Amino acid sequence: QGTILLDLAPEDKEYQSVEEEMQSTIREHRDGGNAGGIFNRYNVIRIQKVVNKKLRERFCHRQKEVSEENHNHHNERMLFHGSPFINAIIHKGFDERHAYIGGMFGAGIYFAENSSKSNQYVYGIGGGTGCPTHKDRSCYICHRQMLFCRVTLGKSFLQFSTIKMAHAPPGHHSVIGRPLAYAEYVIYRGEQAYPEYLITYQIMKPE
Ligand SMILES: [Zn+2]
Repeated sequence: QGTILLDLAPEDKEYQSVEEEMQSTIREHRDGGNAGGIFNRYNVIRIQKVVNKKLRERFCHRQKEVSEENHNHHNERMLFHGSPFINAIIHKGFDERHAYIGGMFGAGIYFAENSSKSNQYVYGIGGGTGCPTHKDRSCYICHRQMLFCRVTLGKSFLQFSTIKMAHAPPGHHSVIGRPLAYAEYVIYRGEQAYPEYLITYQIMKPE
C-alpha cells in the first residue's frame, strides 16, 4: 500500500545518468548564492527510485488523458523539483492544493531543468530559514533532498514574464516561463508529475 525506495548502485548507468543531469545543469544564480548556498558541485549521498502503485496509476491515468487531448503526445520531460514537501510527495504524490510558490491566490507546482534552481526552494521560498538544525541556507553539513521527476507537459503555454496564472490556458496542460534567468515548468495538477528519483545530497564548499 506504500512506497518502496529502491537504492541505485553508483556503478549503474542509471545512477550515473541522474547525477550527470544533476551536476551538469548547475548554473550561477543572480542571488550570489543567497537562497540555495554557495557551491559549484554537489556531494551526492544516495539516489533512490520511488515506487508506489497508487502514485503510478494516477500518473498513467492522467498521461493517457493528456495524450488524447494532445494528438497522442503526452510530452513528458525529466525535470527537477525542490520543496520542503519532499517526504509527503514520495508517499502521497504531488498535490497542487499546496500552493508552495504561488500563494493564497496563486497556484501551480514548479519544476526546473536546472538542478541548482530547484535547490533554492529545498528549504522554502528564498531558501526559507535554511536547514532545520543550523538555520543556514548555505549548510554544507546537512543532507538535502530533491526529486528528478517525470512530468507530463502536454501542450505547453510559453511565457516570458514576471506574471503567473492559476490554471493552464485553454487547450494547454502546462506553462513554461522562459528566460528570467532560467526556465521554469508549471503544472496545475499533481498527477501530471511522478517523483521518479529521490536524490539525497550536500552542496559542496569551494576550496
Ligand atoms: Zn545544517
